[PDB]
Order: sequence, then structure tokens, then C-alpha cells
Amino acid sequence: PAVDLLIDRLNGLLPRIAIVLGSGLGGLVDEVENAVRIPFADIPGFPKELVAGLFAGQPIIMLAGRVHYYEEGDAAAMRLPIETLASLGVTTLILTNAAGSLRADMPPGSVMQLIDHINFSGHNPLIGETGDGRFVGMTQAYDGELAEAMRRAADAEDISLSSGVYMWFSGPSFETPAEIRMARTLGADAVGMSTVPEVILARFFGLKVAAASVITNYGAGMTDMAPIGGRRLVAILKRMIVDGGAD
Amino acid sequence: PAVDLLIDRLNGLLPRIAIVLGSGLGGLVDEVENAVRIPFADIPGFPKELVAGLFAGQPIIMLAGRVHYYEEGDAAAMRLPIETLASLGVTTLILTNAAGSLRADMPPGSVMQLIDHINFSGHNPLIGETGDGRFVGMTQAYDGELAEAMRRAADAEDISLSSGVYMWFSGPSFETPAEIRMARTLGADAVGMSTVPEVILARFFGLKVAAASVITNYGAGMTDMAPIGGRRLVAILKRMIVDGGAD
Amino acid sequence: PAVDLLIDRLNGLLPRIAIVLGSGLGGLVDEVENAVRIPFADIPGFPKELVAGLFAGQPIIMLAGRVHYYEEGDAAAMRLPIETLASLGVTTLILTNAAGSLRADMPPGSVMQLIDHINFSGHNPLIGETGDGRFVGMTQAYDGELAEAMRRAADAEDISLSSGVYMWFSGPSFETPAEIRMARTLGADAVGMSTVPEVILARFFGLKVAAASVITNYGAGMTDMAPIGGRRLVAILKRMIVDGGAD
Ligand code: HPA
Ligand code: HPA
Ligand code: HPA
Repeated sequence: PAVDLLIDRLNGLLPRIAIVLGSGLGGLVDEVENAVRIPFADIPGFPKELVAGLFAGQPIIMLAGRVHYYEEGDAAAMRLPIETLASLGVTTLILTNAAGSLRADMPPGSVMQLIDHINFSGHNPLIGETGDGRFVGMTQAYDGELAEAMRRAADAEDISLSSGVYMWFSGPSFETPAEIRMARTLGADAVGMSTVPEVILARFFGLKVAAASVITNYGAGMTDMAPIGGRRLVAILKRMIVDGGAD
Repeated sequence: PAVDLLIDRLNGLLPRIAIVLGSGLGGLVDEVENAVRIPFADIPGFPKELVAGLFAGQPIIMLAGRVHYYEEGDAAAMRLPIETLASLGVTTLILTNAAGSLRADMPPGSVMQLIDHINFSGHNPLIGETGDGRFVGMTQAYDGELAEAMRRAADAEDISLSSGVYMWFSGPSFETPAEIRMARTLGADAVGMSTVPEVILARFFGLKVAAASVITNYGAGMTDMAPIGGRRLVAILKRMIVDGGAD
Repeated sequence: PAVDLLIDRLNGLLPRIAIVLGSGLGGLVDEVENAVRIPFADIPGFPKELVAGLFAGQPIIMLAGRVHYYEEGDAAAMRLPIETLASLGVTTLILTNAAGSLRADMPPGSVMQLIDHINFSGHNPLIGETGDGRFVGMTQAYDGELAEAMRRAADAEDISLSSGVYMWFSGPSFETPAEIRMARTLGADAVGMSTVPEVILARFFGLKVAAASVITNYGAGMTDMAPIGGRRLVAILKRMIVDGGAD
């Protein structure tokens, strides 16, 4: 159904990797050779565009935008697209986002790869699903091989890449200083309103996952770098993909 | 629509301040000169009465009662009234409630002003809202100037006023001793089932916020003063308002 | 309505105790003298079978299975059955489940009775209920007299019985290592996706509650005994019931 349309649309392009673009990274859609832009509304069932082509000399699909849980209160907003990506032969999903840092040592404009997360005030996107596949193990949701490759790519470009735990809050209002003190007490390094439900759905669909946050601000109570933060992340990603033949 | 009705009803009274009355304080509606009582059912859209008149020689609207999240599972129950208050020219919202104390040093009958909160098992009232106004900063949700005035008024009446962080639980069942141990570990000073969603909505609508809890009990596992607690709070409020010309 | 059917079905059997059977314990339904099996679909309103008869020489109802919050997103799934049990004259509810251990000292195959719980990412089953009965005190949700009897029965059989706090996560995906570190930091000894909403509903309906988890695994990041774990629990339960005349 959705799979059918995209297959027609893709020239017979066969990407192994898809990238969900967070705020600040929307522009990456432009640096895509032989690009094929598909609006979300053309795609039946999809909840804002899908772009497929060559990036870093390798075939990719990008989602410019995503629907967040806070928008309609639907944590499974991204279920159908993620399923569709899986059915197109994508084996790897890279998720990017904007986040607040809970660490002095990790200022705005820093990039942090996710090694784990905490679902705090989100809802679980697999509620209402049937069959035993729903009991998804999440011990290594963030693929160890991909997390290493990203680290190696950052070192090759000589960009700092932090590592840490992302805590998901529903939003859309930001956190109070007390909620931020709690988040830290609970073990998070950064907070945000996205990504986690897509990681869960990805693991449900058998996709390997990497993720990274651009730090745009310190968390509330601790008191624009979002563009250079994003250019840093893009450079790590590009380098990561060129170095990977079978990635 | 709702604004229209209240404007007709209010004699051309123009309050800057509204007070949401928690359990125990319902009676304050009676000590209101030139009072104008409006039942909630007369007001179209409202989810229990609205009372406007002179209090402490100053124009006020009071909500005797509120709809809690636990009643129908609607965290935005109070959205329409709070919006309506804003549209009537109210610039300041004072929220009162009953809460459980997590501090030995803060017994039943104490009054605690809120300097911050933690939304624990509530839902965010702005889920499903559109436009960038929904990304409400909550760094100083509890107005610093109002929190000081309340403190000064308490000292002038020689009433103790505690200060602390309120944690919101959905309810309607109370917390277990283990949940109370957690609440403290997470940094709360008091717990309850109200207020926080109205603070969020208020900040969304540009209103300055003050809040205070009457402590009616210690939190579960730590083991009637609710009336004197309320009379203490009323005395602080009255004093706060008489001392403020432009409040 | 549901009460009517079960009364007809029960031969005029009058159980004081009901047992909700978790994964692994379904088989206990077989060791029930004079058994009367009733499928859930025969029972009007029920959300998988109800079995009543003699167990350990005493009259009992067992629920083989339960509907979890994660299945349809309905935390009050078990409301109607629990109410129905109360209306049949059941005064005591024993809940069993599978759980993950957060303690080295409590390995897979251990049995842990619940002395308290933490509702973490569950929803409260009493949201949407009317009347003052909904404000259920939960200071001693796990009956002290029943918890002692279970302990005494374990010692008589010479089985180890741990004691601790169960934290409820919605599921259906399992917890990340970071969520497990948090659960411990918040004071839990074991985690799972069940039981807590039924404890709340039970207390709402005036039933005394005992609960126990079979430990099937360590919690994520810390790295089959579920059958012997269950046989241990069954032995404690049997011994507990034979020793109780008025239990
Ligand atoms: O501090 C934050 N909190 C939540 N979401 C965010 N997205 C960017 N920064 C933040
Ligand atoms: O201890 C409490 N818990 C929750 N709500 C409350 N409202 C008054 N006291 C309490
Ligand atoms: O580790 C666990 N987590 C959640 N539910 C469970 N049920 C059995 N083990 C577990």
C-alpha cells in the first residue's frame, strides 16, 4: 500500500539507511544527489517530506520532519512510516534531534550520541499491538557497532562527540528547574520531546538504530548554536557513511 | 462566546486577579462584597461556581471548585475557563489547593507557597494544541514578584509560610509509602492531584501565577487542620491584596 | 448481571478467596477438585478462563489470565471481573505475576511477596470513577496479616520468600538499562507490567490483597527458572490456605 507507492517513486533506488531529521537539520534534504522529493500527503497513511537519493555517495531516504507525541497525543504517529521504511529494505535508522543538556561540560552546539534512553512522560508506542513481537528487548536499543562507527567518524573529522542517556518528556511546554533536577537525579544527560518512540518502533520492526542530539540549550534552571551543532552532526554522519561500504 | 456572557453578567466589573479555590476554601466566596454568583452550567463551554465582586476592597473573580484530571481523564478540563479569565482582563491567577506534606517540619495546617512543581503522573494540558505558543517556557512559572509579596504579607500577619516544590500525581487514589519515598527522592516537598495543569495553561495564556497549598496531612507512610490552614491562607491573601494597589 | 451468571454456574459454591494467575501459573487451574470451568466469553461484560472449585481443601475462584494495560491501553480492563468477585463474596484477592529482579541477591526462580508498589508508567484505573469511594487510601494496600501468613507458610515449607517493592511499567517493550537503574534509584526491588492496577481496584472494592512475583530474569543491563519459581509459589499458597480456616 504505502510500500507500493514509494517503490514506484524511487527509480528502483534501494537504500539501506534512512535518516529522520530533527529541527535544525531539515536543510540536509538539499545536499542529496539525484534527489526525489515526495510530500507526506501523497503517501497514503502517512500522518514534512520524504527525500531519497545519493548522500555521501550512498543511497538514502530522509524524513524531513516527524510528527511528535505532543501534537495529537499519538505516540505511534511514526509507526506507519517506520514500518514502510523497513518494507523498503532499510536496515539502519539514524535519528537526530534537538535536546537540552543537563551537563555543564556539554554546552549548546555540542553533539551527543544516544547510548540509552529513559521514557519519562511519554507513552509507549506499542500499546494496542498484537502478537509476541511487541515484547521487544531494549537492552542494546542503540546498536553498539553503529555507535562505534559514529565515534570513529567524529575522531576522523576531529569533532567532539559526547555520549549519554536521553530522557523523553511529552512536552510541548518545557521542563521546570525541579523537573530538570529530577531528570539528572534519574540518570539522564539530556532531555527532549522526541526520538524515543521511534527507537522503540524501530526495534519492534527489527531495524538497527543510531541516534544523536544536537544540544541547543542548557536545561531549565541551569541558567544560537543549533546551526553549528547541526553542521557538526552532518559532518560526522557524512564521514560515517562514506567510510561504510556495508553500513 | 463565554467571554460575552461574563461581560454582560459582571456589572462592568474589571478584575485583574482571579482565584481558583481548592478544597477547604470554597467558603471564601461568601466574603465578597457586591457579589455576583454565576453557576458553571449557565456559562457555555465551562466543564461549582464563578463569583465576582469586591474582596479585600479590590475587584476579583473566584472559581469555587475546579475539574480535576482524575474526574474524566482530561488534563485540559480547565482550559476554557482559564482562557476566558484571560480574555476578561485578568492578569494574575492565584491557585490554592490541599496537599500532603513530605516534610516533618511542615505539619498539617501549614501553608506552603509553590516556588516550582514536578508533573509526575499528570498529562500535559497542551497536548493537541497548535502554533508555537505551545512551547511554553516554565523556568519561572511561579512569578517571583508575586511570591515575594505573599511572603511579605505572611510576615506582616505573622503567619508562617513555607516554600517548596509540589509534585502532581493523577489520583484519585492516594500514594503508597514507596511512592512518597520516591517523591521526596525526586525533590518534592508536597504532593497532590491538582493545580499544575492550570499553572501550565495559565503560562500558556500569558497570566502571572502564584500558588499555595494548605497541608492537610503527612504523606502516606510517614504515619482536622484543613480549616485553620485555610484561614491562615485567606489571611495572607487578604493582606497581600490590600497592600497591592497595582497587583 | 455478571454476578447472576456466575452464581448459577457455581453449584452454590461460596469462595472467600480468588487468585489471579500470572504467566507460568496457568496450570494451577488443573489441580482443582470438583472444578467448574467458565470461559471469559460466556461471562457478559468480561474483557482466559474463570475456574472455581476446591483447592487445598478450600473453596476458590481462579482467573487463568488477565488483560493487561498494554493490550488495549485500558488500565481498568480488570475492573468488571474484580467487582464481580467482590459481589460473589470473595474477601481476599491473591495476585501473582512474573517480574524482573533489580537485586543480585534475588535471582531468577526466586519468589518475592509484594509489601508495596510504585505506579511508574501505568495509568490509574479509577480515573473516570464517581463518588468519594475513589479516594482510596493505599498506606497498607498489601494486607499485613496476609503477608505474615504467607511468610509463615514459606518457612513451614522451607522455601525462601523475598519481600519488596514492585514498580509497574506499562510495557509491552521491556525496560532499558537506564530505566532499570532509575527504578532502583526510585526504590523498587522488582519491575513488571501487571498487578498494580488490580491491587488499586481491589482496595477500591474493599478486598484484602496479597501479591507475589515469580522472578524470571534480572532487569536489563544487569547482564528457564520460571517453572520452579511457580512451583515454589504454588507450594507457599497451598500451605498458606490449608493452615487458614478463616482466611
Ligand atoms: O530543554 C529542552 N527540553 C525539551 N526539549 C528540548 N528541545 C530542545 N531543547 C529542549
Ligand atoms: O497526601 C495527599 N496526596 C494526594 N493528594 C492530597 N490532597 C491532600 N492530601 C493529599
Ligand atoms: O524485566 C522485566 N520487565 C518487565 N516485565 C517483566 N516480566 C517478567 N520480567 C520482566
